[PDB]
Amino acid sequence: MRPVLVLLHRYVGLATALFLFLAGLTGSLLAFHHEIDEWLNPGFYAVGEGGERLSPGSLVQRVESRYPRQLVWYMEYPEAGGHPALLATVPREAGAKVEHDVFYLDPVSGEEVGKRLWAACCFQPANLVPWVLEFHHNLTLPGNWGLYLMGGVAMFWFLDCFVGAWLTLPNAYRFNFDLHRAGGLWLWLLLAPVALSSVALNLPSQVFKPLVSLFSPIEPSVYEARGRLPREQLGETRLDYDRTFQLASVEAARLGIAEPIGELYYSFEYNFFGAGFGDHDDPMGKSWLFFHGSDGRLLGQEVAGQGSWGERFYRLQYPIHGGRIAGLPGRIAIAALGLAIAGLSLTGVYIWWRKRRARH
Ligand code: HEM
Ligand code: HEM
Ligand SMILES: CCCCCCCCCCO[C@@H]1O[C@H](CO)[C@@H](O[C@H]2O[C@H](CO)[C@@H](O)[C@H](O)[C@H]2O)[C@H](O)[C@H]1O
Ligand SMILES: [Zn+2]
Ligand SMILES: [Zn+2]
Repeated sequence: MRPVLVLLHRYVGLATALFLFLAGLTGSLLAFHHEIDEWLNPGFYAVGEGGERLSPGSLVQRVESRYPRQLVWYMEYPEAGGHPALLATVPREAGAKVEHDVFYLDPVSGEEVGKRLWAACCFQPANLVPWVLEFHHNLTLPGNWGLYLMGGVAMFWFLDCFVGAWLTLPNAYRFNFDLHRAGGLWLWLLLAPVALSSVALNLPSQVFKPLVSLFSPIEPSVYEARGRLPREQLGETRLDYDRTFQLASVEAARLGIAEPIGELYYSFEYNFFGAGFGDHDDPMGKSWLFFHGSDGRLLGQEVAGQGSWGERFYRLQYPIHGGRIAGLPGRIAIAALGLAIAGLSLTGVYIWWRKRRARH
């Protein structure tokens, strides 16, 4: 059964071609997606000249009341000798227009030191890195319409990878074919985990966690779990950010979560808070704890390095996709593969073109 898999590659690799192309090339750009912004957008990464930082709830209230038709749901809370606190917002009137959407505050004086609107188109200073980063996984399509597409392209790319891994395991046309061929089993093996983590990153609840669950049990998120609750049971929101940060340090004591609280999260839709420990430069050591909006009780824990095989195999996908599992080498590594993939998806559509040139 040799040519059956050969046909199965040509039909797959070509459907994938320009999606995988766009996706991977932009992904290379995103290899330094934090770094690019700091170069492009240095106001957002100010110095914060001060001593004692004011409480996460304090910084929230600044933003919620200077912008009375907006609400803070995610915020990055720094250690005050560093980057400006990041508070992210959403309309209060459901589908209202807002001029700005993410806020940078000095964490010692809540005074705004930069604003941004998320993903306006290519605008070099500020909406570039967000736009590339949301175009990359969704080709900026209407909503999940196409988040699904790019995740599907991911699914075929992975399936095509473990076909190619079996099929290959123990001129203009002359040169394009030779370049493309040159990957070997080595390159097919590199491709496989970028595709797999792609599946994880776009269709986590839908494909990847249900498929892994056959091999080890994946507890769903608190977010998965409360999306599935009957709405009357959700309760009414009584906590605030400060009350959460207390509760998470109380719980962090108990579980031995070493790291410090850096992110705080609240979701309207399901009435719960999130306190996430550790910085974005070591995403493998980040933990999360989620608390009920009314009780303050612990709804779920995602303590890094802990859980079931399937669960920590999930939390490795985002570190694997971004190279961070291998440090700056790996980031450089991934920045390379996305270029390779671009090359592949091109050279491979060409050897279709010039094969089709005989019919011309
Ligand atoms: C990295 C390892 C890869 C290897 C070893 C590889 C190998 C090949 C080979 C040897 C062909 C020969 C064409 C033929 O025999 O008929 C081919 C065709 C092709 N491959 Fe790849 N491939 C790789 C990755 C990719 C990727 C990532 C894509 C797209 C993203 C891709 C897209 C294509 C396409 C479109 C063709 C079309 C040729 C046709 O229609 O006949 N390949 N592949
Ligand atoms: C060419 C292959 C790909 C490469 C090299 C690549 C690379 C990357 C990189 C480096 C990141 C950033 C990780 C980090 O910030 O730490 C990223 C983000 C992401 N990737 Fe990919 N990627 C590729 C393909 C895909 C595919 C095919 C999909 C889905 C079909 C996908 C979905 C995503 C998602 C959802 C994110 C998260 C970005 C965000 O938060 O907005 N990737 N990609
Ligand atoms: C053309 C598109 C192709 C799509 C291919 C991927 C579809 C995968 C579905 C496989 O079937 C699943 O079996 C899982 C059970 O083993 C269930 O997971 C559920 O049950 C698990 C525990 O059994 C937990 O992971 C979760 O609570 C939960 O997601 C889940 O309901 C069900 O769908
Ligand atoms: Zn980042
Ligand atoms: Zn930084």
